[PDB]
Amino acid sequence: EAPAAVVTGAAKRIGRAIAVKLHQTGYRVVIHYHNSAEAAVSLADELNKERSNTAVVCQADLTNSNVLPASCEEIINSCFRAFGRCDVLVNNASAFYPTPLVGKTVETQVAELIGTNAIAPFLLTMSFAQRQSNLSIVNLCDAMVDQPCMAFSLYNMGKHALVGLTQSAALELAPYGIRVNGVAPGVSLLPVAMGEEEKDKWRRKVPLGRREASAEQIADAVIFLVSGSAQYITGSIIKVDGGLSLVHA
Amino acid sequence: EAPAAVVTGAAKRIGRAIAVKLHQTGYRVVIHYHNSAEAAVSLADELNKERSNTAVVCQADLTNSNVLPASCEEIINSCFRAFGRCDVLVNNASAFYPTPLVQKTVETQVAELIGTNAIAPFLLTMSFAQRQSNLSIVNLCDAMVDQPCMAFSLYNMGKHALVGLTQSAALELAPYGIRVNGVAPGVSLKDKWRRKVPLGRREASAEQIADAVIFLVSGSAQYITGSIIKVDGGLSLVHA
Amino acid sequence: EAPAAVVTGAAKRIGRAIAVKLHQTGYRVVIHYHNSAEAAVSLADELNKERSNTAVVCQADLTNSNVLPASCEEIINSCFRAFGRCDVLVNNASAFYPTPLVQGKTVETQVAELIGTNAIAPFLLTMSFAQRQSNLSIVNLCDAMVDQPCMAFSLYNMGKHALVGLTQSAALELAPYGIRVNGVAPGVSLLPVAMGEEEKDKWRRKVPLGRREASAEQIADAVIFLVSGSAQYITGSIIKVDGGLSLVHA
Amino acid sequence: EAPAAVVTGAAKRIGRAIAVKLHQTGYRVVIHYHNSAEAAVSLADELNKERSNTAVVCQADLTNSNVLPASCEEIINSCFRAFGRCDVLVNNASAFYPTPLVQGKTVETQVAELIGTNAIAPFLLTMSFAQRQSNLSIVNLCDAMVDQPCMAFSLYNMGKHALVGLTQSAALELAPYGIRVNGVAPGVSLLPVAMGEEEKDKWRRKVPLGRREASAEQIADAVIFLVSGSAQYITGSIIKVDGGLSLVHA
Ligand SMILES: NC(=O)c1ccc[n+]([C@@H]2O[C@H](COP(=O)([O-])OP(=O)(O)OC[C@H]3O[C@@H](n4cnc5c(N)ncnc54)[C@H](OP(=O)(O)O)[C@@H]3O)[C@@H](O)[C@H]2O)c1
Ligand SMILES: NC(=O)c1ccc[n+]([C@@H]2O[C@H](COP(=O)([O-])OP(=O)(O)OC[C@H]3O[C@@H](n4cnc5c(N)ncnc54)[C@H](OP(=O)(O)O)[C@@H]3O)[C@@H](O)[C@H]2O)c1
Ligand SMILES: NC(=O)c1ccc[n+]([C@@H]2O[C@H](COP(=O)([O-])OP(=O)(O)OC[C@H]3O[C@@H](n4cnc5c(N)ncnc54)[C@H](OP(=O)(O)O)[C@@H]3O)[C@@H](O)[C@H]2O)c1
Ligand SMILES: Nc1nnc(-c2ccc3nn[nH]c3c2)s1
Ligand SMILES: Nc1nnc(-c2ccc3nn[nH]c3c2)s1
Ligand SMILES: Nc1nnc(-c2ccc3nn[nH]c3c2)s1
Repeated sequence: EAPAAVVTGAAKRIGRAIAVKLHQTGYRVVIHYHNSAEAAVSLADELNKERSNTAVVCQADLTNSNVLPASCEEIINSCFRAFGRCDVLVNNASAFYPTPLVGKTVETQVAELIGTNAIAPFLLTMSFAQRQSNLSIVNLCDAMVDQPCMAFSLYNMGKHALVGLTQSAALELAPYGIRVNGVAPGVSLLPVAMGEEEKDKWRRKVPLGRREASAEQIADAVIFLVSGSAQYITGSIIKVDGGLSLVHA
Repeated sequence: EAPAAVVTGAAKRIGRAIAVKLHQTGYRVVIHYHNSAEAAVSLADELNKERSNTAVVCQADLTNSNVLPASCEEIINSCFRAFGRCDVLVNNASAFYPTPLVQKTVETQVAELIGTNAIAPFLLTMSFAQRQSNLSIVNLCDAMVDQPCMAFSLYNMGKHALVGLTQSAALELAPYGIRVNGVAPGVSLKDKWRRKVPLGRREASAEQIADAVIFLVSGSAQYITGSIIKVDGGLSLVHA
Repeated sequence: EAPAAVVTGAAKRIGRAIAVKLHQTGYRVVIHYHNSAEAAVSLADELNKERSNTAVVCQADLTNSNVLPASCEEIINSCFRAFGRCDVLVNNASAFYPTPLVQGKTVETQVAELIGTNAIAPFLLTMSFAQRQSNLSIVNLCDAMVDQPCMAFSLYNMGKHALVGLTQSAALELAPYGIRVNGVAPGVSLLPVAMGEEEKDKWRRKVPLGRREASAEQIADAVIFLVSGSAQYITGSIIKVDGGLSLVHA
Repeated sequence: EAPAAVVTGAAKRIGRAIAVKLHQTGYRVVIHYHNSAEAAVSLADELNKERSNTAVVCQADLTNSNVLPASCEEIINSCFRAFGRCDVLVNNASAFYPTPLVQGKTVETQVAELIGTNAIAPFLLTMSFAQRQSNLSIVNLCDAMVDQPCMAFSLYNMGKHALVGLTQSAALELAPYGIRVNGVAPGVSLLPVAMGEEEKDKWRRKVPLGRREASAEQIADAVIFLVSGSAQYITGSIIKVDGGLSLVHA
């Protein structure tokens, strides 16, 4: 009776806030993770303490390879095994690091940045759709996709590809009652590795409050798109960026 | 106590559905009208029956003229007079009709399709901002702005200007805590069109439009500014 | 036999560069101006010395009013009166100044100038150009920064957005008549005359490609391309000529 | 000293027209091909007949694999070995076929081909071109219909969106080296040879400007503009050459 959702990269940060908020809304959740096993299991525990049998973890590397399609099939399969249905897919997992044009090989960087950000979402969408009410998919896009960070070409290419996926899947899956939309953060939870001075630099550019989005503010937008209040919305990407993308150089 | 909202063109169709849903969310509402007095009063009567003195009407012609600034000032003033505050402005009033390039005087068409659709929103935004917690403005945009209807140049120009207003005002009013966003309908703005809509199994409704407005004004959108949410069932994604 | 073009606001700066380059390409030109009469006649003189009877001036206020349609009709009529044809229209004239939302022109004067020159006059000129009708085209001078606007420039930004709308709508509607409609969108080109060098340099340093503004000739080069036979399948396109400026985040 | 250009997928159709036009403009050219050896060689021979020693061919599969980076480096290197320089890179090669989301080549083969040719190979060639480095520029062949995609072409559409991102990212990053990066976005150009005329006509009828597809030469014309001295302030721009097709509602 309770709908179920898959959230990729849900152990920490934005994915975690999305998983929590979906769960609070009445969803049973698959918490996908890659490396963060301790945090993933700890979240599922917390959620199950609240309503028993409403959260499972599922481990998978979302780097592109010849076995990525089986890994994505497995993620969707894990939701059906635990819950007997899969109503919502949130493509939240992402690799993010510079790849300048001028210790990983370039084909590894391609496999990670294009695999996680675009190919895995595509295969997960395929598996989600094939395995099939208010069905929908939400992709975590990037509000700054047309004003990209310097030396982030592969990342930016993957995020552009994800816009294409959002539009193409919205068109193709509409006759099956599956809506596909995006949420596009500007600056939200900044990278762990980033110094406080660089963090503050980005914070000062944001027109609305000179602060980053909380993870919860991003999840709020995801909640809207999966809700019955968004039933005529497909192929839309909602910026949740405090106006950052509007600010000229 | 309760927040207050101005909705332009609120007597019928989309503006009515927006006024109703804001009222249901707990807003006091100014129902603006130009020609539809009976409809505006009927809505106000319906809302006041639910909760006393929570709905007023306000007449103004939104055509561009030397008196448009005064009229827009009055609309915002009427909210402050009735309710002591003005938290939300919904720029919903719209004129819609073709203006072929190869052939009402043209300058009258300009006054309506640019005046009502873009200049009135600009003047209302100025007045709203001047007279100033979760403050926001929502502009009713058009999902088909980049694939426009044939021979609707002035209309299309006004809706493009309204996008520009949404972004410019989002930037300039952010320091004041005023968020500025848009909702862009499709076919809600006949059977031939519905069959082209990807989510065509669902009928388009004014309430679906209002649902997106309600989100953008809510605390669930407090970091969202300068965004335009398409509510078009995927229509804008469909090639010719 | 030579084709003819109207350039609005052509007395100086980018409009002059466009009129000159069209003239060098073999066009006869209507140099429209509003206040810059000396500069306009002087440019017509230069072009007419190069080839006689190839340039005329035409004075018009492009502020919106109930007579703006007549003024726009007259500009197009001037081209047919001088040259017997009108092949190209370049909507280059523009008012540009701030209009803050929170507070000695009246607001309705600001609307009439910023929306009139930037959008309504281009619409009326387009109407008159089309109705008076080979390689026919219209080029609108747009703004590469239309989605990352200057703070407190709402009316200017609304006008330039409206011009993108006109470009697309007119391309759609006029295509059956063989009239192409395209746009050229500068980022920073010739900085305002009233701007001091220090402020100019702040803008210059933002530009990835060479940390300098576009020359007027660089803008004109893109106009020349769009009116040329090398752009015969291009309509409804807006070419940024911005040195990468619009790609730079805050 | 004549400048040099690499054109990928240059044996036929659009890439061929681009190679021809660049050669006519005075470029020496590397004609890259995958399967079309006879056509590539016939083009090189025709070009060398016009001016000896101005065209070479270079075979490479541009499908993504662990050897793709080496292949792309070899394509750029072949330009330097043949001509001593490489001024222009045109990323034209493309795979195009449907990949339905709901139910041959395996899906990972489809990924390697559609994403490899359309996006990753352009990225690797851009890296190699830049690492090797006056009017240097790259032109990527994009798709004017990228936001109104064909039904069931998700991977193709993803690859073309990725290419827009590459165009913008590389424009920003390479601007300090004086390398401009732009795109040309056809709508309907040369249709498949086997596609029935009745099917070709369904697409032709949708084009506002002339109810016809672009010739390969019309696409090449925009490429020539972008690499020319007339575009030296243009970077990060994508020119639609689509006859207004992308402006047409459903
Ligand atoms: N934060 C921002 O400011 C911002 C801005 C724009 C867009 N976004 C987008 O919003 C989403 C969430 O942002 P975020 O900052 O929360 O993301 P994040 O913490 O950088 O990454 C989210 C998760 O992705 C997973 N991941 C990384 N590489 C992976 C791989 N090869 N296979 C499988 N999973 C992998 C990680 O899982 P494990 O920890 O389990 O290994 C990680 O916890 C992302 O899609 C991001 O691109 C965020
Ligand atoms: N320069 C830049 O950096 C830049 C950046 C983005 C976009 N653009 C666009 O490119 C185009 C040319 O730029 P620019 O700097 O050369 O323009 P500009 O010098 O600011 O203005 C060009 C001409 O517009 C005419 N004009 C102004 N108000 C008018 C009115 N009410 N009626 C009739 N004509 C009027 C003036 O003619 P008179 O002198 O005869 O009175 C003026 O010479 C404009 O459309 C502009 O918006 C320029
Ligand atoms: N034609 C149109 O209407 C249209 C519309 C939108 C966009 N475009 C874009 O414009 C560009 C040119 O269009 P087109 O129709 O002329 O292209 P096309 O003929 O479909 O393909 C161009 C060449 O790409 C090469 N190619 C394909 N797969 C390859 C692989 N795995 N490795 C290496 N090379 C490969 C082929 O080379 P070989 O023959 O040597 O094997 C082919 O001749 C393309 O990027 C296309 O996407 C075209
Ligand atoms: N401007 C930005 N600074 N950090 C960003 C960021 C941080 C974490 C991310 N995870 N995925 N993508 C991310 C972008 S975007
Ligand atoms: N960023 C910019 N700095 N100056 C700009 C400018 C200069 C002259 C203009 N005339 N019309 N519009 C203009 C914008 S845009
Ligand atoms: N609408 C379109 N019809 N055919 C198209 C087409 C034809 C050949 C291509 N090669 N790459 N991409 C292509 C698109 S696009």
